[PDB]
Amino acid sequence: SAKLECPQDWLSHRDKCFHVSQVSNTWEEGLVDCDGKGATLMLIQDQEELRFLLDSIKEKYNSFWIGLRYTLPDMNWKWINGSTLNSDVLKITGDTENDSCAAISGDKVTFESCNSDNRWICQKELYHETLSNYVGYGH
Repeated sequence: SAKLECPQDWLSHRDKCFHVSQVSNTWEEGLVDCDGKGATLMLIQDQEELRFLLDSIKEKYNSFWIGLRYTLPDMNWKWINGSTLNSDVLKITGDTENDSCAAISGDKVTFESCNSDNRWICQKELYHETLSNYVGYGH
């Protein structure tokens, strides 16, 4: 499924194409690293996305930065490209009051400080979307 085309080093899914960098950086660094390919740091659209992530990720138990940043004031998560997180997919906080960014860890989404040494996922855009609600505390 290639809506538009992406390079061969990338896995295409619907309307984006992904690259799982198993090398570590901070969230901010991986973001800039994705920009290096003329790509963006991963902007999750749906559950199919993450399921396809799990297929490319494979190892699961690492931590891979995606373009998830908790935006204040709004207490929702926006992406770096200006897209908006599908909060209804997996465990992510709605209101946390932190500078916490999110990372793939396991089969789930997790969140930590952007300064940890984690790997990152880049997506090379075919399209982009916005749809979010509010998870609240996570309860």
